[PDB]
Amino acid sequence: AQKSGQLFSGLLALNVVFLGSAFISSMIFNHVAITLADVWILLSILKVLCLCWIIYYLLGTSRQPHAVAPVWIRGSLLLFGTFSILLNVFQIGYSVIQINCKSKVEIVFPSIEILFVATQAFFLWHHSKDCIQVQHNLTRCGLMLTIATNLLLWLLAVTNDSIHMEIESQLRTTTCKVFQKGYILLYPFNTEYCLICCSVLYVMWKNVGRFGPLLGAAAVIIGICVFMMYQIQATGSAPNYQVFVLYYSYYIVLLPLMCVVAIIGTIIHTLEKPTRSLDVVLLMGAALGQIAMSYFSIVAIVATNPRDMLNSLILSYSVLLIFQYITQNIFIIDGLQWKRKALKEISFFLVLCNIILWIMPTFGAHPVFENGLQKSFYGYSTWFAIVNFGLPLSVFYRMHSVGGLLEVYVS
Amino acid sequence: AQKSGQLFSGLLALNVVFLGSAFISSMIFNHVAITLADVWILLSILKVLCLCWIIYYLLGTSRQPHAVAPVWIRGSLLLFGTFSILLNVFQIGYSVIQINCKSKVEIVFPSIEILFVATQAFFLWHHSKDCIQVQHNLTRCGLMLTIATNLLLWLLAVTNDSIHMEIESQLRTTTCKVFQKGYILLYPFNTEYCLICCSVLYVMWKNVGRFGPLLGAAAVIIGICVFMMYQIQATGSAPNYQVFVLYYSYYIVLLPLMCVVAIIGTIIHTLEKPTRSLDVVLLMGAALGQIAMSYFSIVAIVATNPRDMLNSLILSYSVLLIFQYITQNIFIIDGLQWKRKALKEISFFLVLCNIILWIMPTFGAHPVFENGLQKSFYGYSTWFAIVNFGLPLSVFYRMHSVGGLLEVYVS
Ligand SMILES: CC(C)CCC[C@@H](C)[C@H]1CC[C@H]2[C@@H]3CC=C4C[C@@H](OC(=O)CCC(=O)O)CC[C@]4(C)[C@H]3CC[C@]12C
Ligand SMILES: CC(C)CCC[C@@H](C)[C@H]1CC[C@H]2[C@@H]3CC=C4C[C@@H](OC(=O)CCC(=O)O)CC[C@]4(C)[C@H]3CC[C@]12C
Repeated sequence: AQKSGQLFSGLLALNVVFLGSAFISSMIFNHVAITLADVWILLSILKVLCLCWIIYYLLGTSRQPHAVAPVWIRGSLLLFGTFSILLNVFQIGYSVIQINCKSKVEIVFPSIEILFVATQAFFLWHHSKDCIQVQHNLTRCGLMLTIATNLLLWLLAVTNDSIHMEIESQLRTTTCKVFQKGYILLYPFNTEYCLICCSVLYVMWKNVGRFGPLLGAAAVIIGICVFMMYQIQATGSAPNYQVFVLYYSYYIVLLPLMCVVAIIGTIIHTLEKPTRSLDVVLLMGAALGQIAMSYFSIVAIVATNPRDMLNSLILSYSVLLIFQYITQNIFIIDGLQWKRKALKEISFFLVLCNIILWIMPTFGAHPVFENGLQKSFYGYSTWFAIVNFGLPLSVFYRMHSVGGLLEVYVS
Repeated sequence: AQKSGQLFSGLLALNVVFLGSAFISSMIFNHVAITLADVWILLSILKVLCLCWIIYYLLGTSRQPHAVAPVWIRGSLLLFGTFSILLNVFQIGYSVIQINCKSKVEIVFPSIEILFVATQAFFLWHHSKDCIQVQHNLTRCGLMLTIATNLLLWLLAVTNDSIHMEIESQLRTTTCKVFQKGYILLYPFNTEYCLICCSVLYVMWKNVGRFGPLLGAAAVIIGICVFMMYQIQATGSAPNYQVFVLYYSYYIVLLPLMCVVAIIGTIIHTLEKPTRSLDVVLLMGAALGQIAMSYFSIVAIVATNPRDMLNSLILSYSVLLIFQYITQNIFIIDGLQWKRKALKEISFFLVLCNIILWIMPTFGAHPVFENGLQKSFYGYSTWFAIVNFGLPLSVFYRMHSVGGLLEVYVS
């Protein structure tokens, strides 16, 4: 009874997803026929339909009798929502001030985007864990339309190389440099906001809808120092050669300690004798993006010449990142089902390390993008698609693993 | 206890899959660095490792005490195995006879391919439903290595445009034309053999490892006539203009009858009051390839000019194919949980229609490939990847739906 309408809402969602994916892919492949303005028209129609549905929800569905995690997904949702609203404000200011020889087309589509980020954030803040009871089949089609729009927006954010190559054409002055800097710096925030919204809307139509801290704090402070140094050097010019080595050597100092600590915690777990499935599949599927991008990096270094200074640091960094993802995944999946104090230090050290490793890969001009090594191997558009597919998924993995390791810490 | 080693075998499989996918994708993108011979070396090492494991299985694992669907997967497995052995024989004869100015490199890699298709078919014929009990963790790593090799072989078969554009370069004489004709005609057989093997190896490490017929026969005979007419015209020259219209008009006659019959069967189902989950996800995931390819076709026609003779037949054919997939899926998913005789006629008519619609899209020069409409819209390599991703999945859907509708027929 429920699963049948669930299937029908899924058919609506898959038809909208595959139609929009055909439009976006025709924008990638056959660029002369399908224009980005047509994709914006389709996504604007779809966004306005989601606006009418969530407005009808907030005004006339949430008032009849319905049925009678919660701290970090909501906070990251408001954070990434605020920064994506700011990103679209930066895009509007980039549209209106420098290039004044335009029509009124490229201002309306980010304005509906601003409105859509705003009221979806307000709607997902309050109405997340509330099992809808009055209008089942309308709510499932509405939520699946919203998920389809978020997936099409994420796909456009992944494969949209248009402004990112347009900005770097002029780079080959008073406020337009501020606007370009802010747009490039804030571009992963919308791409990860789409994934956060997809996760919480999926939850609310699937289930809903029927000593150690001292070293950890030292790691967080040194990570903040190298991150602010790389970001100050990065948004001032084409940054440097040595700051790459500094960032990657911070990675090669931190990540083997996390591998060794995760392996030790796994041995301690061997020395002692629905929600869990969604947590497992979220951890694995979020790990796959960074594992895939780093395997592309491994092949891209060993096919070219290794044994340069930082070029050996990217290789070792990628291999240690794979190994850290794997051992940390084994540690978390084993952890969800003199010893206890040691394991508490392990878990809180990994929590603080995951927080500083969460804040770092979401700020635009990342050093896995800003080398001429994977670029001019796969190419700009291909490596842009790989990086924007992988790095928001690594941010999602860091968030979800912060939650899992905080559950381990109070276990 | 079991799920942990299951996870570890999955880590081995995902590492091999992502490493080989990085090699194949570097062959697509950075063609100057990674050569197809290196992909053949990697797949040959991987194939030989699977050969040693399955030979050790057949000779020294299947003899200790183990634990104490079956008619069409096995038959299609032997059929596609025989035709892929024949395809690799055709590839060897294409390698050795026409282009004699070669080294001994391109003969060994199809020879290990022939041996690998042969003994995997022999191994999957007898040892499919036998729960292995003696060497658990070795068998899981072996089966996951074999699944990783089959997925990498399927990915190379999907994205391997190399010979298919090489053959059509000379087309711009005694036996090399026979060899090229047979290779192009038999190329989907290996690509669908890989998916059949992936499905049965996935089963044997997942669960194992711990009146109406008269019109249906008329449809089958007329489908055989239009298929043999298109194949005789197709492998004689660049075929015709009118045979496309004949094939697509057979589709536009047959598929609305299947939509109407599936909708009627759904209404009759509304008028009466593990394995199932794998069947559902196999039906949906096999449907997604044809639904995606036809949505690409819909966008490719409506972005260019419709309202030509057969160009309106491809559009209506694609929309009716989407609608037939959707209504037949609704019919099968409802069917798995004066009236009974009518529903029996519905099910057997759809069985015979699915058999003739199973034999048709697996024979090479397909009319969804052989128009200059989606080609020169997406391009040869892109549309080749789309067609070889979609059409073996449609063959898999037709097979799996023949099995499901035969279960419905005796229900
Ligand atoms: C990343 C983008 C570019 C592609 C992702 C596509 C998905 C967004 C679509 C395509 C297939 C769709 C699924 C197709 C089938 C179903 C099964 C359906 O489940 C049932 O069949 C319940 C009925 C029953 O169990 O009998 C639930 C919706 C769902 C997952 C759909 C949800 C949305 C999916 C995953
Ligand atoms: C088509 C190609 C290019 C990409 C396909 C990638 C897959 C071949 C890989 C990537 C993710 C891998 C999966 C990652 C995680 C797991 C979960 C694991 O299941 C468990 O976690 C059991 C333990 C538990 O339940 O607690 C089983 C292996 C599996 C499916 C792996 C099997 C192989 C997968 C699907």
